[PDB]
Amino acid sequence: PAPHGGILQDLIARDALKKNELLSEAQSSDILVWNLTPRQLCDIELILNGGFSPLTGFLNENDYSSVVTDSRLADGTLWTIPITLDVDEAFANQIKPDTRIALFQDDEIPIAILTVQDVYKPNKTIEAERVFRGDPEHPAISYLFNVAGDYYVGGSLEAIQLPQHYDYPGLRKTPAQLRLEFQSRQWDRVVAFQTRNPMHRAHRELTVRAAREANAKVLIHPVVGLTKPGDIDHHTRVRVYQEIIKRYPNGIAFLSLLPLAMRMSGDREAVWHAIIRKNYGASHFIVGRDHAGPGKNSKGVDFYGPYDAQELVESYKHELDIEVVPFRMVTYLPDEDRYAPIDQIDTTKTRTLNISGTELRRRLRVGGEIPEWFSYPEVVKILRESNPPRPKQGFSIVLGNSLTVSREQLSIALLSTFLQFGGGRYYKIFEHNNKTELLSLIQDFIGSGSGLIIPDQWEDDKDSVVGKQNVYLLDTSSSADIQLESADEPISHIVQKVVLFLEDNGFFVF
Amino acid sequence: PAPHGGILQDLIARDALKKNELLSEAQSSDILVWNLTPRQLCDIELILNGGFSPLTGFLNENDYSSVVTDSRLADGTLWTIPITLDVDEAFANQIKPDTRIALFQDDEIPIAILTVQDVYKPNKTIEAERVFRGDPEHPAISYLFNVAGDYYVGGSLEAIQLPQHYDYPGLRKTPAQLRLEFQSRQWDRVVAFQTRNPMHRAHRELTVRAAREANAKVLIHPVVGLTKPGDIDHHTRVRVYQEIIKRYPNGIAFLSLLPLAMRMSGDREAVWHAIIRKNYGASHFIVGRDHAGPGKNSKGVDFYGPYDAQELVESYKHELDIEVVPFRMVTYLPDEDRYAPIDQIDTTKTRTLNISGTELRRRLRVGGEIPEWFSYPEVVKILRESNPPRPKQGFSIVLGNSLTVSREQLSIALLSTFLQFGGGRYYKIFEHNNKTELLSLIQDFIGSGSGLIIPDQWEDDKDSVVGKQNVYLLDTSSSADIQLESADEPISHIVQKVVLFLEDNGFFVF
Ligand SMILES: [Ca+2]
Ligand SMILES: [Ca+2]
Ligand SMILES: [Ca+2]
Ligand SMILES: [Ca+2]
Ligand SMILES: [Ca+2]
Ligand SMILES: [Ca+2]
Ligand SMILES: [Mg+2]
Ligand SMILES: [Mg+2]
Ligand code: NA
Ligand code: NA
Ligand code: NA
Ligand code: NA
Repeated sequence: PAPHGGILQDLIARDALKKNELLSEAQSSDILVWNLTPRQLCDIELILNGGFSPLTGFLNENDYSSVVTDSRLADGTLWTIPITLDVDEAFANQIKPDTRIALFQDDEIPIAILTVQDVYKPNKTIEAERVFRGDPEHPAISYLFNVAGDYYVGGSLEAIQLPQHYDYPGLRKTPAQLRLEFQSRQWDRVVAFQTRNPMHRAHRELTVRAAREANAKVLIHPVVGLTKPGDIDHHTRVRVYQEIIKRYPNGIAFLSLLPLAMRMSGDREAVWHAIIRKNYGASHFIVGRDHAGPGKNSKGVDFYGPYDAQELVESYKHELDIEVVPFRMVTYLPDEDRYAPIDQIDTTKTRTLNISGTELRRRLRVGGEIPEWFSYPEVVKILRESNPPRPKQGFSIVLGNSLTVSREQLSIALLSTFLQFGGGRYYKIFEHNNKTELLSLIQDFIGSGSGLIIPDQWEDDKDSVVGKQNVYLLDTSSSADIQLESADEPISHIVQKVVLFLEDNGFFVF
Repeated sequence: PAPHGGILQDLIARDALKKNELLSEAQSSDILVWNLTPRQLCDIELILNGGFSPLTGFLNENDYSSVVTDSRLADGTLWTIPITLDVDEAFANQIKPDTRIALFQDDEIPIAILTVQDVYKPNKTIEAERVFRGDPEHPAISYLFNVAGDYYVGGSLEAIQLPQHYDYPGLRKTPAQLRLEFQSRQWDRVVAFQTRNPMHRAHRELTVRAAREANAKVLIHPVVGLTKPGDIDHHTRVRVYQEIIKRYPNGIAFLSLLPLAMRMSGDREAVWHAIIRKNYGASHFIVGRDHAGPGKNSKGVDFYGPYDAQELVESYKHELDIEVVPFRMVTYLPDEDRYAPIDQIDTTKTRTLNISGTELRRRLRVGGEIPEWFSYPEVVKILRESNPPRPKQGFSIVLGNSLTVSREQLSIALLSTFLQFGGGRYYKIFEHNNKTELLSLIQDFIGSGSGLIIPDQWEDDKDSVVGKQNVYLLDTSSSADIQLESADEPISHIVQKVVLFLEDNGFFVF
């Protein structure tokens, strides 16, 4: 269909003949420079390549206010997520309307020149409530208060280049490029599938069925910009998508990566997704159950209703100009060796099988079997490599402050003891001396599968520097992961406590 | 580099705004229509998409003569293979200069309108000698005399559409499209690999080494138009290329199919290939040993010298504008578990392993093991599926004219006997009654793995309708494949002769 607003705002194309000129200006000594943050880089790529058509810059207060309260740009164009350039006061103060500033990536690569229209301090309390529903635990609200700048700079953009990416050069198609890929294949009906997770057998099945019903080709369009905290890394996911696209009938599907920064904003995000896929050339779009939903908060309540997304999108159906295809999740029928829509089974007493996210996680943690009816083996293999089981995981044992036994001797005893076991894990007594440059390497060694023996705790104000995954405290305190009977417990008894704790937790298998 | 002659003659693009107009003219009742032959469709696709730049039509006698004797178009542009529209006298007679004719595909799809410049009867004796070296057994000479029309029609072309292909819509990139694929990846150095065969480990290794040495990305550019008689079908080959492109380091290679009709014209063809790859956007090209060579003739003499191609291309190096990369075929070193250039091994007593085409064919025929050091198992699997071993091959037993025993009873006895054996082969007593519509199905049943029992021979002037592969004559004549001791040999003795012949040839395994 036609881009949202009618014209694809591909600014790279629009400004092609101004590239040298804009680059020189961006590099002039007198121009103010703002280094884009990771989320701003995702957003600016989508504005610059027309993925956010009709947007041609970051929203000034006029459009922003209208999006916050009315889900529309000031001119009435449907638009549910505010895209703004958030900066701190020190920068906002040296800015005024008409000022032209250079926007860089990594303080080295000029990306665009922004012509300032306005500078404002938005009420982040109202934004959180009106756009993200108010729950302080909502990923977007957490970001909005703890990470985002307090000042928004509205303005028009002129393109120099899209944010630099060295991985997957072939798969990161812009809207113009994707439309040409579809055109060269004579594809005029394409149904897009959104995802920020690995794809299992059920997803392959549901997308092929969607294609069959809409008489459309398939576009697997995963998000590789920012997704939900804790999600599988995009490199692992892309490997999974590259593997699964090979399981579709030849010529039915195309894989392209979307550098979007999701807000995990449920229904409003679903509408935003529909618009973006339309800009990218899709004729149809699948809106999932709890689409773009961040789950439940700490008290167990849903941030969004499971069908809020499908209902909001349905309310705007007459002006979206992209067909939404009903979501028919499928499940496996052992006795029939096939998959069927969950809305069509049971009631007649029919056996079904499924593996939840929690169960999948468990199996990967213990190195357990994962059935081919659930996920293609080549996909499972990829997931195991990126998320190895306990016998292959790294860890750290921290000698707590309470210890009065020799820390040097206890560290040496632990190292010598661990070196007896087979397995191939690399071990090291690691002294950080409370230095950030050393503390930040702890998770790097753990991520490499190594076992670190840390002779002393770091100061509390350094905690934030060390991730807590697989880090265990050996101490007398009740908070200790491995509790000592006493501060001067004999070294040989301490060693045994540690070895048995590690075995009980799967790090050692005998 | 720049297209040959300086401008990409993409006629589809040039004539975009004349499509409706040309289509209507092509469909007018008064215009003369020529239905393109399979080779002409390969050639016209390359002219129309700019693959044959600077050509914009089929060569008139002026350019043709110059190509035949001087390897150049009349204006001096290097061009070694004549591309002409060959027709029969009946058609050539109703043609004259300035006449506009419609060129169709399958007598139904309008492809282009040709404005006639001239009509001529070339001396096919001189063409065969000057362009293809004169050997009546040269694939091109055989085609030139037995298939090609005796009259050539020179003229300029206006495009309606490229020849229709329903398979591999995604991989058949035109020169303009391929250049855009390279541009979107920022690839400015690309080395192209020509092939009309399956690719084994050695080819993957040689292309990656070429890429390393030329600091270029890899373009696997196989021919899928017309190749050498007897070659593996392009569907099987494309499956092999799709499988092997996955064995290159991520982001190093691109697969695109070339709808070229090779002439198997060695050195001249190698030069033509260099020009075509340049038109398609490649910066480098690999010229093989006996590149595009059809092998040896019946007397065992080479149609071309093994280095004639590399030498002819080297002679034109200063005007080709595409770098030719030296061909370094590799071989496997068992004791070192690696591949090395054959020009760098031995002399120092080094063990090497290789599997020739004859040996590979043998192994596929008997169902023998094919080592992973030679070819990736997934590739081997594809080749076995397309070329199944004897126990899975079809066949026909023809009851010869000499037989005086009951043909009905002997056919029934053979069928009942064959049905005892396991295996899954389907059997049928097949009466053709000398009808072409039935005779032409014999190889279709054999190709499906079936065993046919044919009660009588067809007339000699129908032989050409039935392929000879796996068709066996049971008769008293010395020419019989299964020789009868006498015309009235007892049915049970005949049955045993046939069963044992089939077992000896691998069709039955007990
Ligand atoms: Ca703040
Ligand atoms: Ca719920
Ligand atoms: Ca004590
Ligand atoms: Ca003739
Ligand atoms: Ca030779
Ligand atoms: Ca007799
Ligand atoms: Mg980018
Ligand atoms: Mg075609
Ligand atoms: Na820097
Ligand atoms: Na709700
Ligand atoms: Na017809
Ligand atoms: Na020679």
